[PDB]
Amino acid sequence: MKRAAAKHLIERYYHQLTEGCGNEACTNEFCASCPTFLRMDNNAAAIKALELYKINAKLCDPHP
Ligand SMILES: [Zn+2]
Repeated sequence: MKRAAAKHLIERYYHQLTEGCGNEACTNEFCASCPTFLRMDNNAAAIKALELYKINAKLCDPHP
């Protein structure tokens, strides 16, 4: 029943709030490493990970 693909998708949103997406040039309010980000808790980052997940908002995919 554990959806690994879904859990990691949520973890990419969670990573997006906690650590960001690495790039300096990101203008996403729902994302760290962006000027528009306010420092939230990891509990709040996981809550907002689920919010952005279910609505399928602007996710920053890791593309080297
Ligand atoms: Zn970003």
